Amino acid sequence: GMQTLNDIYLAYLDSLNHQAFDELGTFVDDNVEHNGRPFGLSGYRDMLVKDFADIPDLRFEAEILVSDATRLAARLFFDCTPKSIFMDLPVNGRRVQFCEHVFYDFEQAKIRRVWSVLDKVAIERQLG
Amino acid sequence: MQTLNDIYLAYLDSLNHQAFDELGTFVDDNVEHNGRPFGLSGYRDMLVKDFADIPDLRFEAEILVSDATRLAARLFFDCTPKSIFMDLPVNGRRVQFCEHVFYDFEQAKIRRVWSVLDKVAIERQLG
Repeated sequence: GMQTLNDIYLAYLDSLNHQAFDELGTFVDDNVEHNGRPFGLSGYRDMLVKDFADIPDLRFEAEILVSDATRLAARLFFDCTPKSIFMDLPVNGRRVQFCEHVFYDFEQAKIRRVWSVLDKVAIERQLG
Repeated sequence: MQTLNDIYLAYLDSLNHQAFDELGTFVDDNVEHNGRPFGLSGYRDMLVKDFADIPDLRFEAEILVSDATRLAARLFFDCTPKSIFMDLPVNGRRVQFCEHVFYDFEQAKIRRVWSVLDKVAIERQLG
């Protein structure tokens, strides 16, 4: 049936998994803000391009999705292999599992504001 | 009919008054927190330790998103851990950080919790 924020979001994650960033503006506002950085669609694209450069096998998968008319919260689970430094940790090609908890404010079916927290402690424990 | 949002704000209010005799009103007997199946008693012990470590701890939601069975909260903390906190030497410095937390509710009570705290924000403040 009729699409919901959940559908839009899972389509966004799909494009991310195929690294289809020419399509990014379908899902992300021109003036998107991420963790208070007002860096826009192109800053957001650069951020994702860098994430994949740093973690070639990165893949996005939501464990939990909660949403209403304007907002979506996702628990995303990662099982991946950062090449080098990641969150100032010398991961250095080891496979690690960690989650990200992220809130999205949508405006006109596109991500407008993002607040994200990654589980650095989970990574520390795996290296420690 | 009571929304998850109302129940959750009532829960945070009880926490802010350290009213942990009432905790079972809001938390299931078999509550699991970050994969630890430690029950209502384990959960109470966790909160009791949080307040012992951080006397000025106070719970306030900046964002709430909920449906029939789940609630996600962005909570903002401005507080003063007495000592070591997330293995950092905070040691009586006032720090600001958020927690992003998902709750599964069963019969009006918190049954499962997944929480991530912003360690990086604290690092930036000490660093």
